[PDB]
Amino acid sequence: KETAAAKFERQHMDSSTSAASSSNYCNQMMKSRNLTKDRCKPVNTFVHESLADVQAVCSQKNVACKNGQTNCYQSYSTMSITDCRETGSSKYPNCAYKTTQANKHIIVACEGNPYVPVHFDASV
Ligand SMILES: [Pt+2]
Ligand SMILES: [Pt+2]
Repeated sequence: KETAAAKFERQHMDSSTSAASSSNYCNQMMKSRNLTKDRCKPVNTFVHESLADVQAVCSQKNVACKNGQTNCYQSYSTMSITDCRETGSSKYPNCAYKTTQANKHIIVACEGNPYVPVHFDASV
């Protein structure tokens, strides 16, 4: 069974390259991370920093999470991210995404030991 920390890395970490070039990054990435298997996951963000940099967010700016828990943290620095958002015409099993590159702060929920990200809350 996938741990919460492992799911976070599968959904949100893309440390291999510093950006999204291809307009088909999201279609490709959403597929290879298993986020088009059963349904089209509508919105998902990928972070293009090192896992060490992202795990360090858990010792940065403590903030509330969207759900009201207080184990969220905002990255002090901006980070390279890609936003994947399903198109208006996307219908499973042919999932379609627009790919948008951005440099923004991330907000993640952290938990467990080691104390690492388990949810992507938002980018700011
Ligand atoms: Pt800022
Ligand atoms: Pt959770």
